[PDB]
Amino acid sequence: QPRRVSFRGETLQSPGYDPSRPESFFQQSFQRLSRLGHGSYGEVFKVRSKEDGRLYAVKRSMSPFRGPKDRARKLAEVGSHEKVGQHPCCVRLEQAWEEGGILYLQTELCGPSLQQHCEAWGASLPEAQVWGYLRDTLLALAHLHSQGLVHLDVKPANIFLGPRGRCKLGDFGLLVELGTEGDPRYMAPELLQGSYGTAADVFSLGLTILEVACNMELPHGGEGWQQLRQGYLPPEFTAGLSSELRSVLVMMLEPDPKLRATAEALLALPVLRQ
Amino acid sequence: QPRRVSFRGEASETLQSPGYDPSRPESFFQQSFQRLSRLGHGSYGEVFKVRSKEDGRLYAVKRSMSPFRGPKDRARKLAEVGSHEKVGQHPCCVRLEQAWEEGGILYLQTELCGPSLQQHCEAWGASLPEAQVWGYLRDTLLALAHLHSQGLVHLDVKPANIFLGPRGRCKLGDFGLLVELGTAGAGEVQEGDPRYMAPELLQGSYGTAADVFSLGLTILEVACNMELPHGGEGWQQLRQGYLPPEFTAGLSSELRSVLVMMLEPDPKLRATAEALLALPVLRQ
Amino acid sequence: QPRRVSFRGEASETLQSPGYDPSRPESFFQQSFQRLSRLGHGSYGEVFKVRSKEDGRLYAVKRSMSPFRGPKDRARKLAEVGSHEKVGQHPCCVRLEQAWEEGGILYLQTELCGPSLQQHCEAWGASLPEAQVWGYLRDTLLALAHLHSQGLVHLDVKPANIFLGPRGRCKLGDFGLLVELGTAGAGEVQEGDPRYMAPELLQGSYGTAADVFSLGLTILEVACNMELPHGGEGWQQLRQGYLPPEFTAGLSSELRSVLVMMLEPDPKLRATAEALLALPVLRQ
Amino acid sequence: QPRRVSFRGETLQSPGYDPSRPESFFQQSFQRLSRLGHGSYGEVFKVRSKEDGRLYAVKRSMSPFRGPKDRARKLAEVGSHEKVGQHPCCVRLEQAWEEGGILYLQTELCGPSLQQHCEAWGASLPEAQVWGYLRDTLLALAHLHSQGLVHLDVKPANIFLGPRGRCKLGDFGLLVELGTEGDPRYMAPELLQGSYGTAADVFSLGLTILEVACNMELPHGGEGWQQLRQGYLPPEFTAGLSSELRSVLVMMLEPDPKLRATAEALLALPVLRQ
Amino acid sequence: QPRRVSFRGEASETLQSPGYDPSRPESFFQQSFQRLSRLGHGSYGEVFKVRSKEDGRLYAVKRSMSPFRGPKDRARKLAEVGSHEKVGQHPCCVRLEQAWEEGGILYLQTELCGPSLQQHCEAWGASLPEAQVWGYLRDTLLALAHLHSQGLVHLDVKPANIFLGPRGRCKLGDFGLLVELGTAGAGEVQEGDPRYMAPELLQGSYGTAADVFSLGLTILEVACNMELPHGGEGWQQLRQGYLPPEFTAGLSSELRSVLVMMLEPDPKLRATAEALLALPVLRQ
Amino acid sequence: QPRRVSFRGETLQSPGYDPSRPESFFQQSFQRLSRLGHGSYGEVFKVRSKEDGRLYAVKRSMSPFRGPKDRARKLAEVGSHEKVGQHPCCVRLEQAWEEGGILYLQTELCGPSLQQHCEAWGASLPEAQVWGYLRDTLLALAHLHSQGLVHLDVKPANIFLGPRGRCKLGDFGLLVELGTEGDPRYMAPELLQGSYGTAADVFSLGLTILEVACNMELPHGGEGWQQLRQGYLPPEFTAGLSSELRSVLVMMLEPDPKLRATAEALLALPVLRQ
Ligand SMILES: Cc1ncc(-c2cc3cc(-c4c(C)ccc(O)c4C)cnc3[nH]2)cn1
Ligand SMILES: Cc1ncc(-c2cc3cc(-c4c(C)ccc(O)c4C)cnc3[nH]2)cn1
Ligand SMILES: Cc1ncc(-c2cc3cc(-c4c(C)ccc(O)c4C)cnc3[nH]2)cn1
Ligand SMILES: Cc1ncc(-c2cc3cc(-c4c(C)ccc(O)c4C)cnc3[nH]2)cn1
Ligand SMILES: Cc1ncc(-c2cc3cc(-c4c(C)ccc(O)c4C)cnc3[nH]2)cn1
Ligand SMILES: Cc1ncc(-c2cc3cc(-c4c(C)ccc(O)c4C)cnc3[nH]2)cn1
Ligand SMILES: [Cl-]
Ligand SMILES: [Cl-]
Ligand SMILES: [Cl-]
Repeated sequence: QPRRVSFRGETLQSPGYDPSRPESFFQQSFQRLSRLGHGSYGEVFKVRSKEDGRLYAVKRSMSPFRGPKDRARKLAEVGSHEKVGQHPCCVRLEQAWEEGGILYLQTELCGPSLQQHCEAWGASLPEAQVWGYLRDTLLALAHLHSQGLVHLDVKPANIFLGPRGRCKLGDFGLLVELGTEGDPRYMAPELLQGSYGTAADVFSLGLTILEVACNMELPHGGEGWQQLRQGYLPPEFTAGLSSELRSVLVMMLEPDPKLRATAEALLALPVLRQ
Repeated sequence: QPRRVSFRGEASETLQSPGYDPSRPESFFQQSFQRLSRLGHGSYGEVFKVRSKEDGRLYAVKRSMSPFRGPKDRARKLAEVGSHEKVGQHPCCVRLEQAWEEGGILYLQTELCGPSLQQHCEAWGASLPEAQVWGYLRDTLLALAHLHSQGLVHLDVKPANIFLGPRGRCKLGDFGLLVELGTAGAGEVQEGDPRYMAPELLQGSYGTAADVFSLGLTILEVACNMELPHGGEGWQQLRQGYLPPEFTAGLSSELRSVLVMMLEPDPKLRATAEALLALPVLRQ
Repeated sequence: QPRRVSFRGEASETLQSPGYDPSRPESFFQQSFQRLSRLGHGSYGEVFKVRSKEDGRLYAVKRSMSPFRGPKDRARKLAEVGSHEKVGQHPCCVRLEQAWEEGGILYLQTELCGPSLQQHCEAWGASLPEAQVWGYLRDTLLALAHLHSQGLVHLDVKPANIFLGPRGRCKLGDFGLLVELGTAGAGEVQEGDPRYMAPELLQGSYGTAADVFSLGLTILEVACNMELPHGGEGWQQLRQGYLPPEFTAGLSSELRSVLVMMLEPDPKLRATAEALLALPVLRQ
Repeated sequence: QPRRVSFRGETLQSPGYDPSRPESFFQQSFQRLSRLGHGSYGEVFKVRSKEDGRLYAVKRSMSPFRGPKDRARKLAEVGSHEKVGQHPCCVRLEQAWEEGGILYLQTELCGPSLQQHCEAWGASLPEAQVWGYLRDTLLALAHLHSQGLVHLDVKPANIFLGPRGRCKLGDFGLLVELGTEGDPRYMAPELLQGSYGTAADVFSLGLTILEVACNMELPHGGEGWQQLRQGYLPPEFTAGLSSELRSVLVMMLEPDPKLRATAEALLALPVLRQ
Repeated sequence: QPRRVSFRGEASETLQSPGYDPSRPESFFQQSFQRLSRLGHGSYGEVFKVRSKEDGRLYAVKRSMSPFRGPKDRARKLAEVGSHEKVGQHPCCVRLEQAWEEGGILYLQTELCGPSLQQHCEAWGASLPEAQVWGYLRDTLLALAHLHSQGLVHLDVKPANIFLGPRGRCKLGDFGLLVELGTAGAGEVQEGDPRYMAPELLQGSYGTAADVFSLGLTILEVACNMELPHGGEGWQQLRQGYLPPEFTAGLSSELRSVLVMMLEPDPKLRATAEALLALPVLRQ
Repeated sequence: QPRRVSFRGETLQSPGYDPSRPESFFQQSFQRLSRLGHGSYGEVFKVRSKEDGRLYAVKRSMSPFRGPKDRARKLAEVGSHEKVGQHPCCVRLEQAWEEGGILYLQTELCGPSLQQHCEAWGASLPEAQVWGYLRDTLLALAHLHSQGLVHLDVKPANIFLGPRGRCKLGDFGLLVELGTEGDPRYMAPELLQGSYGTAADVFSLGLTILEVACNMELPHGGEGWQQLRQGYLPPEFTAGLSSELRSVLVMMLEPDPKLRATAEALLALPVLRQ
């Protein structure tokens, strides 16, 4: 039966929903409009709430909980998302629940990922658009880092467009509360030395941005991959970009964490206000 | 500098080849192979089609993206070699020539295989000759009978991890999740694929039978040209041994009939590779 | 028309006998056997004492009531053949001569056995010679040692599924629930008998030891001429290794003593057939 | 501890019952008078409620729940029984509960099964008695079928006499709600073709009745078994029966489901009113 | 009077020795051995250093405090003999010469071993030569490879149950909790030690890998001269594969590196003895 | 999350304790002052309640519940301790709870065990001290036996000094309610014959006392061990003891349970009042 899942400690009710009928709460409480993703995790659906008639995205897990490591891992993501709270540059969880060991996360409906969007574009992607996504994501970072949180998976796949283009940060499954693994492609190098902080996310975002700005897939290994983490920009990757944008990325990809700019620090720069 | 990675180890762990000079700054992989193409790229790193400068033969070499990111990462990467080795040579199992590390980077050199079943069957329509399927079925069953006889379970049987070999013979690959039954213990499989998972895994315990289901689904998927259910009702039905007519139709009663045996929800009633390979429709 | 059912299969699956003409409308079973008596009837169908017209020898043939009612039904029925075959020949295990199907009807032909222990001991009072028991004990232990050595577990050990053979030698039968450990995986046994079940089965996981308990109870039941508890307090006590005096009394300290070893609640401390058959009171 | 089991979504209380004492709720809340059955499932007891001093039958499961398939299967039977509701020709569940993974169903005390009763009789069983059992069971069927339910196990073992002989239908463990296996002896033939409906139960009842009317055990296989499912009455099985009764059974055993009479249709016939 | 206890049994169960006269009221143990010292005393009873009057050789004889206190007690005591026997002879496994009972008292005669690792390393400081450790590591790994090859799991691997042998060779002992995988079934280990327990045991199921973790911790403990966490945060960290710097430091990267492989939380990724003994640092 | 564990059938609250913080209830609700024991079971800590600022001892289990046999066995001890109730010669449980499958028992802080204390003494242990411990423990026994309870593990390890020396009986994990194993060293002989009662505990206490009085470790086997259970006092073990004390122990170590004195009977003797 449906149980609200929240770390702000719990039954659910809605129009369209009759506990005695066989169909699930999800099945009964929403119209399914499209499938926005699918893979290991399950499926993401475009849904209209029969409660309010508003659009949302719901994430359904594929199989029931396989055990505690599956359950714990799955439920961590809610705990995380909640700890983030409401921010206009961070994907918003309306509510979560389980029914038959299946986990559903109800969020604000976001548009495509930056990866999808920039892919659909050519390399003719306006540097304007980029700056917007940059500021927009730094704001998301600035918000998380100030709360003592590191996302650890900052990449175009995990960043979605809102209505009016404002880009928001999502997939908080790998988010950690400092004190209490991520994509090797966007991995910060301090991580290889067992050391991490908020800096990590800034590096990843540096690369998130370099990738979409250049419309060049980032190296999957070899010398290419090392160079970036020794703060070397390939001229192959720095053409068609404003001396302004390039200089910023240099400061985001500074190999020394202790020397790498902050989100707040970056959002202080003239090019990154308004 | 290049350390051989093997659990059948030897006091010959320094690596040598034609075209390789240690005093040159290039890596062994850069010096020792001609990269002819890239066959894959993802989280794991990259796979290249390469010519050996030593023996001039063609291979696949999987190179890991970053160095070892940590103890778990190192263990996970090395476990694949350990597994791949436990399998041994079988004509229906991807052969590993050798594995080595250099500055924390794991390289696996295997025989060069064609594309995965996923790719191959994607590339066919539902025009896929049911004949080819039986081939794939038999060829993978043989691989399993070989693994299962040796008390090994793969736990990642799927069209993605099944590659086409010399002529038509399809090879079972990606021994990342393979376990030796009795070593680990039948417990929760964390990093498994739920799309192909056997029902008994949801209750924690498993056996070889697990792989037979997974192959059931693997074959069903490619046989139908249908993507398998990613959750909800559809997904549970297959693990309660219901064949939703949308799939079962288009497939000879003969083929239809077998998959049933493979998809029996009860591991204890589910056919073995040994047993299935005894049926006439799957011999020679 | 008659298709042989075997998982040691062959390209000789069409069936032939003296007295069998394919062009006659009678079934192979009707044509090929003289039915001398009916030894059983229930849900499963029927068992007949029959003379082979081929070799004139006496057998038991179990014929299934209906055709295959569905995929589960077909699988369940065929799994018994598969199991019965995995057992092999042992003087203390019911021998299968052959299995076949015809219009969806499964027939199992075994050696002709006498009545089950249940029947035989029912028919005795508590006048049952304790001597006979040891025989049954030893004879069934041998059967288990044979199964367990081969990594097989029966999971349906009970006086109902134990039949008397040529002279006195009691045979273990009904391999319907038998599993190959490592194939299925130690998980919930759905269609088991709780009256003889080992405690460890309530916690999902099991081993060969399971059968030893079941035989513990099997022997206890017939040794006492007492029906075993069908639930409540009485039932839990046996699986917490308490011997309620109402049973333990009337049985030689020697016999009493052994059943204890067999009924140890902890599979990890419970005796093996191998080990028990080493004790002097159970040799030759 | 005792938990009410009901799909009409739950603690229990009674005289004789002290939560602090070791003995179970069942042990404490009833006197045990006889054992009415025993087998795979556990035991059925004749009980006097210490609450009301009224007679009931309680069904105790033998072992604790062996796992989810055991628990689910066991609990299905309650769900089923509830969905049936109160009918004078259907066995009545007072309440169900579990305590230490043991499942108890409390029903109205029924007399013996038709199988027991007709066995205890000879073949001298009045055709009168039969008609009563026939009408009585059709009523049970008529009630279930109108609610969209198929019993799937309609046989003399699963039909009990009430006080004043009125025969009631029981064992709803195999009952299914159309939309959302049975005895081969009483199995309808459409079932062999993957097709089922309410008709199934009518066929089974046709055979339930043929059996007790003839005091002949029904074929366990061979040609005997097939014939019936090709609508052939053996003259061995149709002697000593009224042309009336025989004709009815013909209509109940019509091999084509789409051609087989309904409970309502049958209860409309002159011989089957009063 | 003295009955030999063996599950490789024989029709020679009455016991005889030089210095033993049955008609004397003294026990066999009192008559047949010279007690030279007491090597242990606890709940179990007592262990003595003894000279055989038969063969004049030195042994350890463990004598049980009371007679058999009950069926569980008898079973528990006899299971150790049964296990100790299943192990067989291995130079790195404590050898049992014989076991016998007399008036309900179980005696186990083994080779005479030196002190346990616990004692030996207690008696050293952190001045313990890391060299000795590798020896102990390798020597115990060999013991496990021997057990694991034979489908046996010890489930009580710890410095207490590891004794020093002829010269330096450390021997694995106390086979009280040892189980034969497939006999019992992977289920809850009641009388286990949580201080050395592998994580997978908390989820009910296990394999040989269990012992490798336990040895991981065994070696970590003695390598550090640190007592292991008896609960709270500290205890869970080791079973989630975190090496709290307080331990990991002071140990060669080489040694540090290996323990990681042994302490991998995921049994399915955790190294085998076979595999570890292949690494150069652990050969000859 | 924290759940009160009691068989008097349950959330917990306290100062210092914030449900949202990561640290456990135990971690948050107490200061840890010393570790009083450690072994198989886990650890015993000297704690100051942040609630009341009073001293207690808490017993933490080492690993989460390993399964039902581990959980049941662990929880039995609470059930037991509760059934004992409040007595000045019996260790007092304030409360118990679990959090993350870890079990905590909160008791009155006791001083060292008799084993510890008498060990720390020589054999110069005043016979006075002994008598006090004897009476004090008989009172504990008298209380338990009158309630139909046998402790089954009566030894110097399981008996602690209170403030003002009054010795109290603890570790009720092996306590049984007559109707509804112990240390072989202090084992009563009837036990070897499958028979037990309240007498058992009296024998064990007879030996508990003999041991500390003599400052001699009790035989671990051989003839030594049998003799005591055939009511034979070794002169090695009866020197330096008052004819009074010796005679008492004879009556406590009477091999025949049916002939062995009671706690009440013993507490009736002149030497054992005040
Ligand atoms: C073409 C196209 N493709 C995909 C999308 C899309 C994916 C998506 C995922 C979430 C989400 C959910 C649902 C749960 C947790 C969580 O962190 C997130 C980010 C929300 N909105 C989304 N929109 C839109 N358009
Ligand atoms: C179009 C196309 N796409 C992909 C391929 C291809 C991928 C591939 C991977 C391995 C391999 C490696 C390299 C390491 C470990 C391991 O388990 C395996 C299976 C071997 N042969 C391969 N061929 C060919 N053609
Ligand atoms: C009074 C009396 N009652 C019953 C018998 C009897 C039943 C019986 C069943 C089989 C058999 C069959 C036929 C198939 C599969 C299978 O596992 C088995 C054990 C073999 N021999 C039998 N003898 C004899 N006498
Ligand atoms: C000689 C004799 N033998 C047996 C009986 C008898 C069996 C019986 C079973 C139920 C019952 C129960 C208890 C639970 C669920 C359920 O569907 C049912 C039908 C109710 N009343 C019964 N009476 C009477 N007389
Ligand atoms: C200082 C000191 N302390 C302890 C010893 C010591 C204890 C010991 C126990 C056994 C033994 C026995 C006797 C029975 C069963 C069994 O598994 C074992 C391992 C064998 N050898 C031993 N040596 C030596 N020196
Ligand atoms: C030197 C020294 N060492 C140890 C102690 C000491 C141990 C101890 C154990 C409990 C206790 C607990 C905590 C739980 C359940 C239970 O039955 C009991 C008896 C209470 N108080 C104690 N004090 C004092 N001084
Ligand atoms: Cl793959
Ligand atoms: Cl049977
Ligand atoms: Cl030990």
